[PDB]
Amino acid sequence: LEQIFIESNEHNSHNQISQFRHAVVRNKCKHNPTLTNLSFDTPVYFSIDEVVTYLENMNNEVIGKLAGEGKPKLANETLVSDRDELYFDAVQSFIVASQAAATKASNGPFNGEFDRMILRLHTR
Amino acid sequence: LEQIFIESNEHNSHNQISQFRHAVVRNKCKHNPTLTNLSFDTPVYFSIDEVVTYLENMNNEVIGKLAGEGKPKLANETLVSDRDELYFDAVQSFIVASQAAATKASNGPFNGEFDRMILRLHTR
Repeated sequence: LEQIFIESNEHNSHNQISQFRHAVVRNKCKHNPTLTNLSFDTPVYFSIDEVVTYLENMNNEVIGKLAGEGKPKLANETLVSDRDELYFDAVQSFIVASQAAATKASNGPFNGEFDRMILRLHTR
Repeated sequence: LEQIFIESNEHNSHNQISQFRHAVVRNKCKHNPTLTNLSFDTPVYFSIDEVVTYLENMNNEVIGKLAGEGKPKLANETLVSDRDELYFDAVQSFIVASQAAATKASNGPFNGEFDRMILRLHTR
């Protein structure tokens, strides 16, 4: 599975491999918790599209730098505890980050670093 | 690359090749930062003059031994975040050593061992 989807010829993969494994391994649990101690390899139902949404939307996430706002900020100034609750479901739109204090925000850790992943994945 | 440039078989191979490869990675990283995990083999654009200059600076390079100053003994005593950013512009002339703490400076183990290679490369 890792092989077909994901190639490391560019060798920029470390973080994407990590969060990939994170997204997949997470996906399974929601479908049922009756099984326990699940892992990456264990085959139980999971979707590839729902996942690939996660890369796109998490790429360009913005988190508040405002005191007491250490959470992804939405276009309507909303904050979310876990990205998967909505990021998996659908892409989200976030305010642009700015240096000024009035608009003090930080981009997601991966903003602008793995869009290519999705481009190649879809050509696949 | 080894065949053309280095000729370790001639003499004193271990350190020559070691520091050579170290230098090549160090000079490669700077040029192209978009990718990661850039091994020695991987093909990327990289300039060789910079390599020779950086390589000469070592034998030229004089390090400050001041307490809390594990960095070069710069005549103007400037502080640089990265060793390499100072070397790429040109070859620097760090103040010569003296026993006195005010003028104190230090050599290195590699300094004075690469006498022949600078000329051999600059010629080839």
